[PDB]
Amino acid sequence: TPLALAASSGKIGVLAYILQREIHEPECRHLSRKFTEWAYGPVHSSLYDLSCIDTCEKNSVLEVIAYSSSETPNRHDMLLVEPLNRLLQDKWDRFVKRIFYFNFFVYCLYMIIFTAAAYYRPVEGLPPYKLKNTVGDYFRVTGEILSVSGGVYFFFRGIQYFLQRRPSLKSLFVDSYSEILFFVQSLFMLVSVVLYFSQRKEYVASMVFSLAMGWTNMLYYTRGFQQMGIYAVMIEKMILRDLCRFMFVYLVFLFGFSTAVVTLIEDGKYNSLYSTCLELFKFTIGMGDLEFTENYDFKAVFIILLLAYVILTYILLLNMLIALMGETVNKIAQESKNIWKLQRAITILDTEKSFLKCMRKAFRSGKLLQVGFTPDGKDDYRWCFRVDEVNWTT
Amino acid sequence: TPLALAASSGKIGVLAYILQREIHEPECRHLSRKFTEWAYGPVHSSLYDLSCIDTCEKNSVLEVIAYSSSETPNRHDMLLVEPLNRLLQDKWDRFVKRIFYFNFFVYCLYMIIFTAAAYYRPVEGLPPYKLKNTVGDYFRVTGEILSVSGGVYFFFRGIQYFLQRRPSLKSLFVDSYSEILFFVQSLFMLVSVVLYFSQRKEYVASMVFSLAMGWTNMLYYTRGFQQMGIYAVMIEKMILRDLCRFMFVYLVFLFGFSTAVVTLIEDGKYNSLYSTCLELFKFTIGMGDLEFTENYDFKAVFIILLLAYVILTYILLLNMLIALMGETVNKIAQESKNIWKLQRAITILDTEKSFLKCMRKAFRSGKLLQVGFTPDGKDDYRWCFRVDEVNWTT
Amino acid sequence: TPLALAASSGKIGVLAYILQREIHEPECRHLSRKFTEWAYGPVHSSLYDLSCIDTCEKNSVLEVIAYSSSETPNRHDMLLVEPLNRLLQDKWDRFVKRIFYFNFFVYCLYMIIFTAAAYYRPVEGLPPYKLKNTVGDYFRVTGEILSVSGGVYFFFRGIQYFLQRRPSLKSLFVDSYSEILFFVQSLFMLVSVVLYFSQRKEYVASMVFSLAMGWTNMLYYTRGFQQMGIYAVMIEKMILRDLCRFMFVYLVFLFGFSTAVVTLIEDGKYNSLYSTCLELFKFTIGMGDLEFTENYDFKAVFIILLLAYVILTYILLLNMLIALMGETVNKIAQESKNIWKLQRAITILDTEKSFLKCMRKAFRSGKLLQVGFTPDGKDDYRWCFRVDEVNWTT
Amino acid sequence: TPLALAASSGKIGVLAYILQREIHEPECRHLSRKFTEWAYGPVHSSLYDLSCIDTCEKNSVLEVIAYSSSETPNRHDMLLVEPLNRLLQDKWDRFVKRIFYFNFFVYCLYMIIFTAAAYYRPVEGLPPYKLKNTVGDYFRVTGEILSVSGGVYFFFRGIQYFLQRRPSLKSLFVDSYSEILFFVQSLFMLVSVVLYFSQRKEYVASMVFSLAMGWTNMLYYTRGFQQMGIYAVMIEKMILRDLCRFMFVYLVFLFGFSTAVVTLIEDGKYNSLYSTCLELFKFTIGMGDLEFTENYDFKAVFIILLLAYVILTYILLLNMLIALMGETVNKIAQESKNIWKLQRAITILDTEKSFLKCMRKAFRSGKLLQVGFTPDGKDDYRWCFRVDEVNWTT
Ligand SMILES: Oc1cc2c(cc1O)CN(C(=S)NCCc1ccc(Cl)cc1)CCC2
Ligand SMILES: Oc1cc2c(cc1O)CN(C(=S)NCCc1ccc(Cl)cc1)CCC2
Ligand SMILES: Oc1cc2c(cc1O)CN(C(=S)NCCc1ccc(Cl)cc1)CCC2
Ligand SMILES: Oc1cc2c(cc1O)CN(C(=S)NCCc1ccc(Cl)cc1)CCC2
Repeated sequence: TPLALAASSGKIGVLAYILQREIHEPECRHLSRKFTEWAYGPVHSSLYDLSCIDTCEKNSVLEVIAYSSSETPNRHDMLLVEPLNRLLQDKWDRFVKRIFYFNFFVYCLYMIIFTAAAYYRPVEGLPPYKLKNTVGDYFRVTGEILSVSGGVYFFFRGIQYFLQRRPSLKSLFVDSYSEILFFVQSLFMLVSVVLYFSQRKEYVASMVFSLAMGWTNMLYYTRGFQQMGIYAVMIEKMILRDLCRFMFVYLVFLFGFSTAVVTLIEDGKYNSLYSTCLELFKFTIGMGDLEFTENYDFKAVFIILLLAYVILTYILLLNMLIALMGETVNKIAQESKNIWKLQRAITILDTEKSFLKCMRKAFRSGKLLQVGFTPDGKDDYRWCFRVDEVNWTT
Repeated sequence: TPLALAASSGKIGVLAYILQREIHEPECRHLSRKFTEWAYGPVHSSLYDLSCIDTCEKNSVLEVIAYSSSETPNRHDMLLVEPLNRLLQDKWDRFVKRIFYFNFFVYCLYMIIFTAAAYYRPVEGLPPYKLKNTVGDYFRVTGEILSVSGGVYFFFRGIQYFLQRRPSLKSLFVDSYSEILFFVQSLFMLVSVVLYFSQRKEYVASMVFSLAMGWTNMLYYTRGFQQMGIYAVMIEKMILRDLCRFMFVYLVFLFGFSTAVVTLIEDGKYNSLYSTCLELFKFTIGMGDLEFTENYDFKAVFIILLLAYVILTYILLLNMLIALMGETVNKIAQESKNIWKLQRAITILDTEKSFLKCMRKAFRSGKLLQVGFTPDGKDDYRWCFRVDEVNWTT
Repeated sequence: TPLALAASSGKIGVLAYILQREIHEPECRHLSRKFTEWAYGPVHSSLYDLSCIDTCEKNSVLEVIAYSSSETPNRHDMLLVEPLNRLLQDKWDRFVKRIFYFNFFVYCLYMIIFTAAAYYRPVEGLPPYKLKNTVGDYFRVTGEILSVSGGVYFFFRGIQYFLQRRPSLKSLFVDSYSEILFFVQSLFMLVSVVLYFSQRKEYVASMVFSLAMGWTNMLYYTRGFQQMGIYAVMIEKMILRDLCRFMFVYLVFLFGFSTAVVTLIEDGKYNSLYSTCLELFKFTIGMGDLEFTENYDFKAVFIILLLAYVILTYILLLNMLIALMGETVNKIAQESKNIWKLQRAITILDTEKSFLKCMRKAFRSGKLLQVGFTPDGKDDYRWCFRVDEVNWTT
Repeated sequence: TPLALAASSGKIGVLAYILQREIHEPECRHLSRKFTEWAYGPVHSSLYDLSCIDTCEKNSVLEVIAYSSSETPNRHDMLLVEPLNRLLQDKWDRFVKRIFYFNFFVYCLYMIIFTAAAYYRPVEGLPPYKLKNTVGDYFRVTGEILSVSGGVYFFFRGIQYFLQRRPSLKSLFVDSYSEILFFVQSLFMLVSVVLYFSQRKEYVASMVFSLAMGWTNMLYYTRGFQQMGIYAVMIEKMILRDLCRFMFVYLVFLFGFSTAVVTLIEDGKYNSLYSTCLELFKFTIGMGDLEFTENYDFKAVFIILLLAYVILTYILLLNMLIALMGETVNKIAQESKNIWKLQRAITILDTEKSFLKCMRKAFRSGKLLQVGFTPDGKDDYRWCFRVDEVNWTT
């Protein structure tokens, strides 16, 4: 539809025109959208014809705005249009805020079990392990199999995500970040299961990365808290901007001076590349040692290089990072609030695709009528209107 | 009154209309408020009818503006209105600046005694302790009983605060912060008295938290110094904003990677959760050790996790904190000055509720007359006016 | 020409007038520049007479704008003029982006060879060294002679740069920075060759500085990536501004308090100037020790000086640096983007001076005609036009 | 004069009116100030009657503007007025820039001698010391007596400064900061001489503070370099603002938690107040140890206090400092440039009070005439004009 094409392109005012058109005329009130049926004292209650929600149409409007390729003009502004911008706010505060707190209650109990199942792993060699008859490790084995079940669940739900939309590996990390991470978490969980029954001890590597990834995915549920949520968006957008560009520059100076200080070292402990690449990394933390070796010639060469390193990377790049974060904070400061708004909207749509077997609340704010007039006949039983309200504005 | 209701709602211009109305008309100069009785050369001296100060009315205006729920429109701007905004400035520089410096002189001597009484506590077991006949520890015992007396005084004064206003546990930490802290300080002081006579050595835990809390409550008296005071407001508003949101994100990455590095550790010293949760906390300070253990398998897994931790939390979150403080400084930069202004106003009102037995200075800047005309008769002895002054403005 | 003189002075609107003049008139369309030959529906295709590119004229326009002394009015804005500003964009995306990625592929393989040739240097004394008959060190000797060849190549190319332009030692470090560094890198490489055959072991000092300089010159190729490139310009402009001014102030406080703490030290390890000038430098990193010696008198004097040092330089200058970077970031934030644009332009011009033996692509976007009218006769075969395009603008 | 009273009050436009008045009229060109005697093509050369420089009048204008109490309206803007603002620029670039570089060349050689005289002090007890007949320590004794001579010179020049102006102990540290420091440096130098002949070894305390103070006074000569000079003004204004207010807040939390952690410590090394007040100070540097003692009860109490300390002062105050510096940088960013301008002006005036015995250059840019007309008679030999020049402005 040209409605959906105005959305799927991102033409912003056109969509404001369509969703709010007004006509008090015979054979044309059936052409109008915004039905100001209660124009009482200053609150202007209005009703909206609502072919936009996904329960109405197939390939409907909100799924179009939410699932876009993020190369559109302003996808983060088309949710601000007055019929939609309270329809989600209704659906959240009425319906999905209950079930969203539920999953975050489940997922917090998923990680605590997966924590304690890993914290009390057995130390003896050769996996897998015969469960002892003591009543303690039955909790371990139940804790083990519960935690694998989450790795199963996030595996299919990661797939049946991607088996729908197919973001084609360029929109994948671009917009659908932190949906990859739940898949990658589950992916490490299954490789840990594979090696646990293929008897090799290296499963616990895969268990560990599945666990550190898992706790950091508890930042996902900071959406649904607009204080925390907009904050966590900035943490995403600083990683995808100030780590691909910062850590290239830092690794040049690191791996540059780390190489120049190897070849100066004649022999001894730090004569490998790796063991001195830590020792120059410790300067960045704040544990750098200036006299961390002596087995070389030309001490003046050695301490010019450390001082050329520490000046360039500790007091100059790491302070340049704090600047360029702060200069890029103010730009993101309003745009990230928009990205929060859209991420809640995806969670709202994702649950109606989930909670479809109980779809009595799938409609929003009216299904009866607001028209009562059509050129083809009666219109007092259709157009499934949404009751709204308004302010004074004198 | 509609005057008080304009204040208690926070309607800002309405209150500017009421406190400054002007009428030079028969039967209506008794209806006017602002009496420009000396409209001389450019300084325009004026007198104000003053039913606003608390000595005039019951449930009067300044107590309404000060004790609000902070969900009002602009409580921090209704003190800027010209009759009030110099009336407090008069009351401070005339009356309460003397007594405010007194209490801060007392409280500084309260803490020094409570310091030295704790610094010279006896080391021998089994509290309480028989006072030796040497003349030294009589100063200790007097120092002990003086310091408990402050714990008594701040206990009732914390209660008889709350027994008046009842901020109902939501406005409590919101606006009446740093009045809780004096109550919590005294609360730890009394539990320390309880355990000191119930013979258990754990009283000194309660003494210590009563002491660290006590010295940090010496920031309370930075109000009354507009240099220091506005500064200390920013320290409050960054804690109540950038610690509930920062320390959630930090504790995720901490307790995430702290768990992932436990289960990698096979056995030894750091195989507990707590002992490695310090070792990852030391990276935040600047004392983090990269090779702080060796008793594991898969060294590459271990040092990916530290490097994934240090990149994410030491060079990225802790620099993001400095950004988001600075982006939120400029917003607070003017608003905190308003919050300082209102906190002085509460201290001004709180002392007239205290120093009521000597209430000769409880009136402000005139009680005689400025009207001399009323429709009901004479008006040359009432309306308790406040003498003001003005500038040129050509 | 007055065209070139408008460029070489930096008069900005004059150059916009010349490169875009329009005339539809007999005996005067041969005087016009901008030939709007396809004024179709909203895209306005236009053709440009193009005496500006260096293949047309000797001492031509882009070489004038690029090779300026940087004391001009806005050299970083004269490349924004519509004929040029897409002509380079054409030449990059058509021609030189291929060869620029090639050299950065070569130079990355140059450094890896020069890395491994240094990483596996022999430890035995008395250079030079007889190559063993084992097949391993033939890779070393080939790696050695390949790496010297780069030192030869960057030596002449550094000279035949300077043998052209002669920036006269004031414009040298000012604008032609990071062209010096490739010369200085090669310069250390040759001194390393000299000492390697003059049998003294101090060649490896010169090898090392040639190597740390070499990896940091891999930041040169961040131009050609507008994300990374504008970022790396800021790293240049903060060094040439906030190191000549910061490190003077820091070295005053360093060498001040380092001297005042020597003379307090009576005898022992740290009684030299250098050994305590490190110990006060360690405070800047985060490894400063407050009790790092005891062999003095007047401990209170010693720890006042450290605390006077640490207050003044660790919590006050190093936080002042982060401020004054960030206050100077916003000023540079747009200007550095312009300096990136001009640095790409120099690389574009530098390759046509290089790739001249294959100059079939040396022309840009047309050589045939756009005029077809002249007062002296025919004009349908000259003026070597550049086909452009445009937008709608209603 | 009303001219001087317009300056000494700081009325800014009035002074612009007086110094630039124009009259082409009989009996009134002798009343005019700005004589536009060469109104040629676009450069408008002009001459100025110049009763403003101190060689003309007693209690003259520049000494009034420079020596103000800094409670004036805009003392940092009255030097921007067109006759003055190039007159100092003339006097600097013609006359005093030569002698200013001289003193900074002397003072740099003063400190190097005073450095080496202290660096090679004798270690043997009981001052003073018999000079050995070896030729080495004659350089020491000459170095000693040269360095005392600077302590003599800065003593009187510090006094005969103050014996003129008498800033009355409130304007002293306010505006005449870094003139105190040269007096305090010399003051420590003389006390070091006193104790060196009163045979007590504690002179070297006074020598040391005289030396660390001395090198940091080499920041004084950063005026005269407008790059470095404006930078060094910011270092002054951040100390006098963000140390009286920061270090109060920090010392509360320091001395608060340092006391609360003493009384928890039962006995041992750190059971003194001072020895643990360092250990909590080390957290601010980056060398804080969390397990720095064990001799207590209630470990959980001990590490809550460190973590309550480190959260509050290391990641929260020290990041709040970087914010509030940067928010106060932008405000100072233009005002400090004005304070630089005025500090050069004081140095210009201070040398004519010094170099008065050679006062042939004490006049500025003309003494002959520009009037040639007066109501009382001839005016072709007075009013000591200053030749200026101008720009085009079409
Ligand atoms: O919306 C989201 C935000 C965030 C996350 C997830 C969201 O859905 C978590 N996150 C994480 S875990 N970054 C780190 C990845 C990582 C972890 C461990 C290893 Cl060993 C290697 C790499 C990054 C940003 C915060
Ligand atoms: O207006 C006020 C401002 C301030 C305060 C009081 C005011 O009235 C003091 N303050 C403190 S003490 N924060 C820390 C609380 C704390 C202390 C110790 C422990 Cl072991 C646990 C928690 C926070 C902010 C500064
Ligand atoms: O455009 C460019 C940017 C950059 C560079 C080159 C460019 O062409 C590299 N660079 C370097 S290497 N700075 C350090 C110099 C240095 C290195 C080692 C020693 Cl021992 C002494 C001095 C500085 C800035 C980054
Ligand atoms: O215009 C000027 C600027 C500056 C200065 C002098 C100027 O004339 C030097 N300065 C110094 S030395 N601050 C520190 C004082 C100090 C030193 C040592 C001890 Cl042990 C105790 C106190 C502060 C600011 C920089």
